[PDB]
Amino acid sequence: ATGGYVQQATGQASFTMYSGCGSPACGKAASGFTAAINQLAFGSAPGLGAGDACGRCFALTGNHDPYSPNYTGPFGQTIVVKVTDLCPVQGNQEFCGQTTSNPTNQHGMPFHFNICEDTGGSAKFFPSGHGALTGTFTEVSCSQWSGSDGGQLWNGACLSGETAPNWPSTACGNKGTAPS
Ligand SMILES: OC[C@H]1O[C@@H](O[C@H]2[C@H](O)[C@@H](O)[C@H](O[C@H]3[C@H](O)[C@@H](O)[C@H](O[C@H]4[C@H](O)[C@@H](O)[C@H](O[C@H]5[C@H](O)[C@@H](O)[C@@H](O)O[C@@H]5CO)O[C@@H]4CO)O[C@@H]3CO)O[C@@H]2CO)[C@H](O)[C@@H](O)[C@@H]1O
Ligand SMILES: OC[C@H]1O[C@@H](O[C@H]2[C@H](O)[C@@H](O)[C@H](O[C@H]3[C@H](O)[C@@H](O)[C@H](O[C@H]4[C@H](O)[C@@H](O)[C@H](O[C@H]5[C@H](O)[C@@H](O)[C@H](O)O[C@@H]5CO)O[C@@H]4CO)O[C@@H]3CO)O[C@@H]2CO)[C@H](O)[C@@H](O)[C@@H]1O
Ligand SMILES: CC(CCO)CCO
Ligand SMILES: CC(CCO)CCO
Ligand SMILES: CC(CCO)CCO
Ligand SMILES: CC(CCO)CCO
Ligand SMILES: CC(CCO)CCO
Repeated sequence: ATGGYVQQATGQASFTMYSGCGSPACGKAASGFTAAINQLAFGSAPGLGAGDACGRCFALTGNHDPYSPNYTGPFGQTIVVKVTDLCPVQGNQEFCGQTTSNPTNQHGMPFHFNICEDTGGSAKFFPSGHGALTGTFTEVSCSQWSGSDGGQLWNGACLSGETAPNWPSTACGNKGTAPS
């Protein structure tokens, strides 16, 4: 893929929650559930704007708590998020530190979704007392996602993944070079 980013429609991921996604890396926020995806999958770097993950919708399913591996539920609900943001390698190595040298994070996962609290996704996805999970993701039509996109924050903002074909088909396009 352009830039050496690692971008696939379905796979295994870890999951955490974060807040403050009103000025996200794609340059448009959204009112439905949203997430940041790890940098290696996002397709950009801090400051460079939108990458090719932008606007794509994914069904996320948490099925394991790696910090308490004998917990077997209840988990949260499967949710559909729209990717609006970038979870950078910097400062977030445990979960978002996938790079060309180390394509899996500390939980052995090649992808990570950081689900934004601001529009409620994390409240549905994480059971009380279990704020970090592993499980699966699958790219789905954004017709399965509920919400509306926000206005552009800056020129070149992009959420065109919302109607593009599944990865590895492209949409917004990658910027720069994959983290190494
Ligand atoms: O006018 C000059 C030129 O501007 C071009 O637009 C600029 C724009 O001015 C600038 O504001 C914009 O900045 C983006 C930046 O590109 C993007 O990487 C950044 O993404 C952040 C995001 O806001 C955070 O939510 C996210 O938080 C993470 C935490 O940092 C992390 O610790 C962890 O908790 O995980 C969080 C995410 O889960 O970090 C992201 C990555 O840093 O957002 C900025 C604000 O939107 O950049 C654009 C593009 O360069 C314009 O295109 C051009 O035409 C014009 O001439
Ligand atoms: O960088 C990405 C993103 O991170 C967000 O912050 C994350 C952070 O990165 C994670 O490390 C953190 O993970 C914590 C879990 O949310 C939390 O549920 C888990 O709690 C454990 C607890 O530590 C553990 O000791 C406890 O064990 C109990 C057993 O389960 C019981 O059976 C037994 O009886 O008793 C023991 C002792 O109590 O289990 C629980 C559940 O597993 O701890 C993790 C480590 O602290 O999650 C954060 C939120 O997602 C950050 O918000 C974002 O800004 C950032 O972008
Ligand atoms: C203002 C939020 C969306 C409201 O629907 C953006 C994330 O903070
Ligand atoms: C200089 C940045 C914007 C600061 O608001 C973008 C490039 O990192
Ligand atoms: C405000 C929460 C639910 C609204 O019904 C999340 C949406 O931001
Ligand atoms: C990137 C925005 C930050 C808002 O807090 C400014 C440009 O719209
Ligand atoms: C950028 C487009 C993908 C082209 O196949 C999306 C059109 O909305």
